[PDB]
Amino acid sequence: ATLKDQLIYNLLKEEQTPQNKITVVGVGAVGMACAISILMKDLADELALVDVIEDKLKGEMMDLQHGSLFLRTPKIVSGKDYNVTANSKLVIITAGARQQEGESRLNLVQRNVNIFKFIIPNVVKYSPNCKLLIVSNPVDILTYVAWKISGFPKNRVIGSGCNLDSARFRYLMGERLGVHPLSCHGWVLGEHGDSSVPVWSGMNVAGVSLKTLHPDLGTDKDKEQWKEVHKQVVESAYEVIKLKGYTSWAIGLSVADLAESIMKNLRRVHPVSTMIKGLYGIKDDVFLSVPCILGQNGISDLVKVTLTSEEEARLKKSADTLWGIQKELQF
Amino acid sequence: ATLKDQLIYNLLKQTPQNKITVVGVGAVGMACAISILMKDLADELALVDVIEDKLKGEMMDLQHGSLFLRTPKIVSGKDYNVTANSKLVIITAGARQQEGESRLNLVQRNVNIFKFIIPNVVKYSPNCKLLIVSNPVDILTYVAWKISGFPKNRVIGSGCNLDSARFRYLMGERLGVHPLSCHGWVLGEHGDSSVPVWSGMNVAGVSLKTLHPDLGTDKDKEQWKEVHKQVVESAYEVIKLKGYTSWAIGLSVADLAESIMKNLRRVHPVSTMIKGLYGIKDDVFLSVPCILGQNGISDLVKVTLTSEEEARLKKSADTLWGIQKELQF
Amino acid sequence: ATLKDQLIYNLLKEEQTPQNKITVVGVGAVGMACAISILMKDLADELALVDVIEDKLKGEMMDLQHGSLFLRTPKIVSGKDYNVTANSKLVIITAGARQQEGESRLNLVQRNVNIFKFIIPNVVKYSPNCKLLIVSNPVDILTYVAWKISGFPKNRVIGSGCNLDSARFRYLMGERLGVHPLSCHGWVLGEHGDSSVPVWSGMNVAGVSLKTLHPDLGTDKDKEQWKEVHKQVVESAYEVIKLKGYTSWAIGLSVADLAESIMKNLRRVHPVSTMIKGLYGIKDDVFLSVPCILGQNGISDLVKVTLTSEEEARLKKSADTLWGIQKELQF
Amino acid sequence: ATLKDQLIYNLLKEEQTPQNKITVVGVGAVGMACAISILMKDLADELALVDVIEDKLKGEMMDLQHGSLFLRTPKIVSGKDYNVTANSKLVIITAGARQQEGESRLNLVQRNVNIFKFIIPNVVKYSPNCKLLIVSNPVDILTYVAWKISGFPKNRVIGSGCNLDSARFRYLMGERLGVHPLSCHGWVLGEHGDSSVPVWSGMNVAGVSLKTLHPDLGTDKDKEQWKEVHKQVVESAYEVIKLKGYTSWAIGLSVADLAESIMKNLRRVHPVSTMIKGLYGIKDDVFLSVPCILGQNGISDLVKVTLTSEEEARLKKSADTLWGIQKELQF
Ligand SMILES: NS(=O)(=O)c1ccc(Cc2c(-c3ccc(F)c(F)c3)nn(-c3nc(C(=O)O)cs3)c2O)cc1
Ligand SMILES: NS(=O)(=O)c1ccc(Cc2c(-c3ccc(F)c(F)c3)nn(-c3nc(C(=O)O)cs3)c2O)cc1
Ligand SMILES: NS(=O)(=O)c1ccc(Cc2c(-c3ccc(F)c(F)c3)nn(-c3nc(C(=O)O)cs3)c2O)cc1
Ligand SMILES: NS(=O)(=O)c1ccc(Cc2c(-c3ccc(F)c(F)c3)nn(-c3nc(C(=O)O)cs3)c2O)cc1
Ligand SMILES: NS(=O)(=O)c1ccc(Cc2c(-c3ccc(F)c(F)c3)nn(-c3nc(C(=O)O)cs3)c2O)cc1
Ligand SMILES: NS(=O)(=O)c1ccc(Cc2c(-c3ccc(F)c(F)c3)nn(-c3nc(C(=O)O)cs3)c2O)cc1
Repeated sequence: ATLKDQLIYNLLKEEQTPQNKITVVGVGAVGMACAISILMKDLADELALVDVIEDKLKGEMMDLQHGSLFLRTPKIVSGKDYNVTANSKLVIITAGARQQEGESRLNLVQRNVNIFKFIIPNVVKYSPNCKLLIVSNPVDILTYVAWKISGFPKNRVIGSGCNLDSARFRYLMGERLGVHPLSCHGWVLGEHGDSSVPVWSGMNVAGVSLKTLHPDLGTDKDKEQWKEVHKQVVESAYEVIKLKGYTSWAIGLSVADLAESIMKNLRRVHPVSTMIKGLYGIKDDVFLSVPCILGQNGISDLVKVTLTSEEEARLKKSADTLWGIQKELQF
Repeated sequence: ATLKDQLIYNLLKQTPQNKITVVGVGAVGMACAISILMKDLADELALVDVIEDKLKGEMMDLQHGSLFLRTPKIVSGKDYNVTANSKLVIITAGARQQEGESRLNLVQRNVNIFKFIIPNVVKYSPNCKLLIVSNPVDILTYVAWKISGFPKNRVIGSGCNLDSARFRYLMGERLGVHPLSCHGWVLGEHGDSSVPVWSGMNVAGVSLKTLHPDLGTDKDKEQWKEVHKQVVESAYEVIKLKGYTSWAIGLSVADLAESIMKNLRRVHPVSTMIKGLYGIKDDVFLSVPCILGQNGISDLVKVTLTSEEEARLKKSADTLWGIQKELQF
Repeated sequence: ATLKDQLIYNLLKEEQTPQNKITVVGVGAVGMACAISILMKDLADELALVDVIEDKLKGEMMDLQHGSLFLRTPKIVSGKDYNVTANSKLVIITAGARQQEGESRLNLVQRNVNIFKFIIPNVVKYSPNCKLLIVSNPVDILTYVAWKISGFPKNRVIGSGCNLDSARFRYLMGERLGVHPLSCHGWVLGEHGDSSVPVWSGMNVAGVSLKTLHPDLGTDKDKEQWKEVHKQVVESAYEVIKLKGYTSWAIGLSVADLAESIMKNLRRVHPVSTMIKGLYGIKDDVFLSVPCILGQNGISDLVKVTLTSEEEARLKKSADTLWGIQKELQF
Repeated sequence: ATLKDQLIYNLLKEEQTPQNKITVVGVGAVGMACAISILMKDLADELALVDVIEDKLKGEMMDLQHGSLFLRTPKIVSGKDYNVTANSKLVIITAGARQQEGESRLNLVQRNVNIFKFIIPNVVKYSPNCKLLIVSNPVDILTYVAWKISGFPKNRVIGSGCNLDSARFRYLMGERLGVHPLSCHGWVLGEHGDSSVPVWSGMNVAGVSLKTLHPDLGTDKDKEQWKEVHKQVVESAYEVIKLKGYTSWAIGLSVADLAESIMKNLRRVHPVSTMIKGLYGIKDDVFLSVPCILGQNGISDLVKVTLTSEEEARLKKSADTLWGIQKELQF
């Protein structure tokens, strides 16, 4: 008789798979911010971490494990071998190079496409029925790449896209109006990057159109220069990188927001990277952000946002830029 | 008429009500910050450090996640006026021991840092609770207590709250039980010299020491003493592997902040002025189980200790005082 | 040498005042649904319950106390004496009269005046600086009654108003569209219940106005009968009363959401009943729902919603009717 | 060309089973307290309610649905037909008759057998892999009844047992000591109600045995009368029933805590009713509360608490009494 069997009588001898497992690939600052945010939101019964830097991977895993008393995720594992990711409902990809001070996310394409050619087939091997949530940059291009490599249906390949750009826009609109961002509504669509599109025509508080109240909203003639709010959204990651070297907390919270809608099947609307072929006359297989209904099958529906002619032209410009990159990739 | 004034009619033009300050925006301070934010413990969070670009960037990165949070004001600055009217001020700033440096010299460097920080915290929040997280935490909790002039109930060290959480994690892994249902206390000094109180280790009120009398001894064939060895060594291991520890101490500290801010009167093993107990006759802070709430430490539990356990706490007190009596304030 | 003193060393005895205390007046089904919802949202460090039926009051308190292990509100108190309510940040009133067969609305409101002439001065005595949240019906008139008796400034007297009517609207819109109500936006304003006003222009998903897409929205010429959504907002409450005898759960959750914005100083926008003289075309001291910014000082600001001629006229007709009753009340 | 189709482009027809579904059977006060507590803890992605009182059932469902905006459980359904319960992970049974004037315990139990013969086969048909959590009283005997009728293995038939008795004990110990109940530890085992057994040896704060500190603990000689804490557990419930008519909130919260451990696979330890044959000299098919490890598959393990001879004899006497009733039941 050991202490454990003196103390505990066992009824059930058998291993069951987890019901709500999430994997995070990449344990850099973005991956770990996604991991802690998901842990504190009680979204998973198992969290797996994967990376190729084996000591940092084990250290991050242990540091999370040591906080288990304070969490409700009873199993946290890690390994360089993708077998640790088996049976995941949601696999969040954050691995890859990140942009340095002043560098475009679009400058990361060659490196991160090559990294994805290794990661995605291994994720798909061990969790053939997962949803993929791509966070690595440039996220629109890499969501297309993950879709092409995985062979998944496009509903199950979701880019974090402009969920964060829209959150930043709502934060800045809240600061100008003195209203919590939850009650400030406004969308930034298109590329998660320099060509994103602020949809002035949809901005509102309590269903009151700000453009109807202020017809010059967003234009160069605007005495209040609201276009500067979108400029600040575009420049946000650059400013934060210049100041602290990288960004992590806001994208971790944005990714956890997306994970909550997926894992809890909420059917909330988020601007995420998806194929927009068939909207706005676009015929190319281009991925960028539009508002999507998110739940347990990933993206089940696209919202058809009415755009002004100027907003639509900007969105088509974003799509042209991204498709010019995406069309040249070779698999 | 601005857009704002067309949209919004103003009824009227306050002091922070449930504010927390984190001093130091290294990995520990920011893990404390994110854990406090995702537990909705504060209506205002202030960050302070002296590295101004890093500080502003950390503040901005948190602010950009505001849509996903329920803490409507996040502020920062090198000037301590940003900390005014904090209920709880969490100190994580400090130097790390460098190659070759004596323990006394590292502590003295952190005394010198605290001589800048603590008076400024006290100026702007004279009625706060101070929660010291910086290492070596038991000595730096004494340092903060001396400099602040606060009563001992309002100066708390994070102490062995995390050591105990690690113990309960490791015990749960051995037994196949969640750590919430695995009870055991690690007391005394944080880190190397901590004391596992084997008599208190239990599941469902069943004493493991009574079931297994070799528990905690070297002759134990099951080597349960290895659980405490790993409480000590797993910290070193994380530091070797990833460079530092952050997430578990953030969650531990948010645990403590919850009991204080919500006045819960939960018991935690935190570092408190222990002069009077266990034959200890010096001004030293060690971890014992403390009742935590809105006035800080209001009460503590008098754990019955074996002869050997008591002697370990007294030896620790002697060691800490040996360093403290040499410090230059 | 008591067990307690053997076990516990006391460091100090200092008189504690709660920092985040809430009182609920009335422990009928509505009051208790508000209480359980506030407890399970961790909004208060002390909950006080008050009512005039002493046995029921004590029983409810005891039943909640027995669940303390599962909560993070360490003190729950109750009594018929208002001294238990001292130093509340927020006092929620759910008590008041039941209308009798044959009794005029004026006479019913006068009985509530007489009941509130007891309740409200006792609340004010013990928590002079609280916000008052009136949930008792008829809520818009009773919010006026509480404001008059309390002598509080407008910002600190709030009626729950159309907060639940709007939540019902968003639920019903989400059911039609297959979208979570969080992502379905729409506002019901004016009087709570029968005479409320659905603001069709503000009904939207992702900033897309349903009225713009579908100009017959809200009219009798609408083949999809979207007007029926607001008919159901009005009628679904009668239906719940017919089926189970009363409503409780949804108003409890509604009220807890208002309490969250107030207690956490969020400055979220809610349609609650506020003193609307000088705004929205009205000239009398009446309370109606409009979107209000809620936080630690109660209503600090409100949103000026652009209304159609018909909507404006309905709010004005409501104001005339409320003032017609209020001017005959005896305080 | 419907408004929904103008607004929303559908990608995905298919609809999956809910993945984290809970059913509550019985929509009396206990069942609805369980329902609201499970909803406010975000434990389920679908909640089903079943009862045979069809109007009350529909009313309760609608009242919860109207609070959807404030919840993260996107589907709430109800019906008399058990097809609404399909694919539940957890089925909570609160239905049953109360003991009437002049009624023997045997005949009350038999009336509840007759009720469970309708319920349990229908629950099993539609969720053959669920855990059954029996809350109906007398709970230890009705857990046996559910087990016999369902044919389920003992790990998937759980009685709420002494979980709330123990929570009450910890509340009362916290009141005496001035410590939150979370930091007061102590176990009430055996039969729920009058015959339950306070295990004095395990009562502790911070691992400090109160029995070792205060050897008279739990004896008649105790000057502090700690025995009366257990008497109060046995009677505070009768007291709540006397004062408000029934108990509900504390049950609802304690059942939601059980459900959290099961749905999140936490492997926390709870004192619940489980098949105890083979322990403490018991040789009959009887259910009593012992500390059990709860998770995805129900009860996976039991803690073998060390009992005094007196304590063990009390459990054996309970077992003899329960079997004396059970052996006379007609299935
Ligand atoms: N031979 S091996 O198996 O050791 C191996 C295979 C693949 C890679 C590619 C690779 C990965 C990577 C691969 C898989 C993961 F699961 C993962 F999390 C990350 N990150 N990364 C870089 N990261 C940065 C940064 O600044 O973070 C700059 S380059 C990179 O170049 C490397 C080694
Ligand atoms: N003249 S000044 O205003 O620029 C100024 C005043 C005080 C100090 C002291 C000081 C602080 C410090 C001071 C206040 C804070 F709020 C705070 F968070 C941290 N950190 N630190 C060091 N930290 C490390 C590490 O390894 O992290 C190594 S030295 C240090 O030497 C410096 C400058
Ligand atoms: N009783 S005492 O106050 O004198 C005292 C406490 C702790 C230690 C050792 C010690 C130190 C440390 C490092 C360099 C020094 F110069 C120094 F004085 C102390 N950091 N640290 C950490 N613990 C963690 C964790 O995650 O648990 C991360 S770092 C730890 O356990 C010694 C003495
Ligand atoms: N603008 S006003 O203040 O004049 C006004 C407010 C409300 C009503 C009708 C009314 C009443 C009511 C009850 C007792 C009375 F004596 C009384 F006059 C009215 N209860 N109630 C409810 N609403 C719900 C729900 O769940 O929404 C459950 S009951 C409702 O909609 C009329 C006028
Ligand atoms: N023909 S029918 O469909 O209308 C129908 C079928 C089965 C039953 C059995 C049944 C139920 C019952 C059945 C299923 C549930 F889901 C449920 F929640 C409760 N309660 N109950 C009684 N309850 C009491 C009390 O004193 O409460 C006294 S008899 C009883 O006799 C009835 C009707
Ligand atoms: N071991 S056993 O299964 O035979 C058994 C269980 C329970 C009782 C006493 C008992 C009964 C009860 C007893 C006999 C009946 F015929 C019956 F219908 C109900 N209800 N109840 C309640 N407890 C609460 C609370 O909130 O704790 C509210 S009611 C309670 O404590 C005796 C034996």
